[PDB]
Amino acid sequence: PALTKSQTDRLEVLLNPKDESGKPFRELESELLSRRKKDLQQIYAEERENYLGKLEREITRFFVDRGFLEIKSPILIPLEYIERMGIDNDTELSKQIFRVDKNFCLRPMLAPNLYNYLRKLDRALPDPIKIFEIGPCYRKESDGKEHLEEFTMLGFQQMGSGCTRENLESIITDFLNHLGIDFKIVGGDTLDVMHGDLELSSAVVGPIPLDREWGIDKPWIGAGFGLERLLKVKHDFKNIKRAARSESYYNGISTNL
Amino acid sequence: PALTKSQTDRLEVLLNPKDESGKPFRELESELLSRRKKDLQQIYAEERENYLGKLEREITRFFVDRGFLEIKSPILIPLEYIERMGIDNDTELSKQIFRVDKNFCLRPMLAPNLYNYLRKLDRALPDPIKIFEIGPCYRKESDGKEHLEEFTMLGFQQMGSGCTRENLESIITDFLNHLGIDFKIVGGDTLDVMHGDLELSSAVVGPIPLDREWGIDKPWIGAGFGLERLLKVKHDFKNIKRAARSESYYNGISTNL
Ligand SMILES: Nc1ncnc2c1ncn2[C@@H]1O[C@H](COP(=O)(O)OP(=O)(O)OP(=O)(O)O)[C@@H](O)[C@H]1O
Ligand SMILES: Nc1ncnc2c1ncn2[C@@H]1O[C@H](COP(=O)(O)OP(=O)(O)OP(=O)(O)O)[C@@H](O)[C@H]1O
Ligand SMILES: N[C@@H](Cc1csc2ccccc12)C(=O)O
Ligand SMILES: N[C@@H](Cc1csc2ccccc12)C(=O)O
Ligand SMILES: [Mg+2]
Ligand SMILES: [Mg+2]
Ligand SMILES: [Mg+2]
Ligand SMILES: [Mg+2]
Ligand SMILES: [Mg+2]
Ligand SMILES: [Mg+2]
Repeated sequence: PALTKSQTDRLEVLLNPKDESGKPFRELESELLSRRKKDLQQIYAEERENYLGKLEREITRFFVDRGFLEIKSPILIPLEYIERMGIDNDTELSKQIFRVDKNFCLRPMLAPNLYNYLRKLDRALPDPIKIFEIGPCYRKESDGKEHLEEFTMLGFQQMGSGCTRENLESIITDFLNHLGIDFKIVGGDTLDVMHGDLELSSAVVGPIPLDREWGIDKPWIGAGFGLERLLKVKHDFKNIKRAARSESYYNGISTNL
Repeated sequence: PALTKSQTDRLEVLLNPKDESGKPFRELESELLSRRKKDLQQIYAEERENYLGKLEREITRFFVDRGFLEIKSPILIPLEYIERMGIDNDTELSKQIFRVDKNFCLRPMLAPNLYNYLRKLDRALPDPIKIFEIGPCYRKESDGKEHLEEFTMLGFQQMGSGCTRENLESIITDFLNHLGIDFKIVGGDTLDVMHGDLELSSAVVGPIPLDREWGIDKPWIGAGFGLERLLKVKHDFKNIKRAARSESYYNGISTNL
């Protein structure tokens, strides 16, 4: 007979994008279970690397080799940083903040910490100043197809000379062509890097009025990329949860076998 | 005249371990400022890697090469995981938890997530099962010399065959000798890896009664290492804050120049 909706959901959990009727549910499930176990066995036998960790290391190598300084800043940040970013109750992000204690929150973005590093490093480093960070960011989200509440962001910034829209688009282009990800750029200037209807990045060509609140008075360019969305596109995951920090999926493979 | 306590504090911020009277504060400060700027310039010109990120990549390579599977699990975990770990109000850790919303918290440890992966991977992977994770952990702490509220932990576990105290001590020994860190092991069995009076790790030889609550019924060995404490020892930092995710220090160098 026909597969139930619940049975189809179960199979889709076990179904990989590269997988290719009269067979009952138990046979279809048994076949997929066998395939997914072998996938995990192959990873365990060979590379043993996590997709998220591996992507972070690859992105790190890319930006270090292009002269960007690797930053590891706090994930737990002051609540005042959020207000200082021009985030008031009349914006969407104000309601998306994970508050911790009275004075802190989980960072929903990388810009405040990177802003602070630009200002401080300006007193020590030659022009131009190039920095980047990869790490966890947190936002309360209502959706679940393209959004995670716990995700990983790449953020990079260049300050001083060479901060043009052309140079920014060049870095973005080299980056995504390096990863093998198809894209289009749509758009101080605010640009969005799109994969179909999926936003991979928001990019900015400074200066912008916000800079003054952070002690920045130089031209700058930068962008923020979601690593899970990059993984989702590269590995053709139907749902972004396959690319997340998770106990339910490893490298897009269901751990409930 | 004599340096004030405040002036000495200022200098100690700028002072590096490898640095070597009648000179006034302003001269001493100016000399150190010049040295620290050059240090940052040298990093920026050459390697451009963050110590914490670099250590994580080195540790990752070590365990992957020895057959351990790289795990990236959620940092935001259910509060029930804490209770299930046998953490009640009569223990110290109960008061150290960063609570988020009503049902979640920032993980103070890696064991609950690694426990879950051991159980799930047992249905797919051959014996023995070897996994590890590196990532942020959070604990409210009263001290500040050897403790951070936001820190990074290495956790590894092996389940099944070869789970002996000897094998556990062998992995620990090879690991720390690889990093070039002096240590002594002091001590199911609970072992502590010490550097002088500083605890680098707590290690465990299972099985332990707690395993049943997590669906584990096999022998296992494992340990948890603090990456910032490893950095502190390796780079001879006087205060652990020099090794933390920070806006005040980069690779042990003050960013307030
Ligand atoms: N909840 C989330 N889950 C996964 N990735 C995210 C999330 N929020 C943002 N990102 C990624 O971070 C990048 C930069 O953050 P930004 O604030 O510009 O996103 P956004 O415009 O809020 O995204 P969206 O419009 O899709 O909600 C985005 O391009 C996206 O790839
Ligand atoms: N607050 C902290 N800051 C930095 N590192 C930590 C912190 N708490 C734990 N660690 C590291 O994690 C490892 C394993 O965690 P564990 O719970 O065994 O530590 P602990 O016994 O609470 O440490 P301590 O006794 O020093 O407070 C420790 O050996 C330590 O290196
Ligand atoms: N608004 C997001 C993404 C972003 C846009 S420009 C930019 C420059 C540096 C880091 C992040 C970003 C953030 O602040 O993380
Ligand atoms: N209690 C700490 C450290 C630890 C001891 S054995 C162990 C095995 C795996 C992961 C972590 C640990 C934790 O749960 O993270
Ligand atoms: Mg959004
Ligand atoms: Mg958007
Ligand atoms: Mg955007
Ligand atoms: Mg403790
Ligand atoms: Mg202890
Ligand atoms: Mg301990």
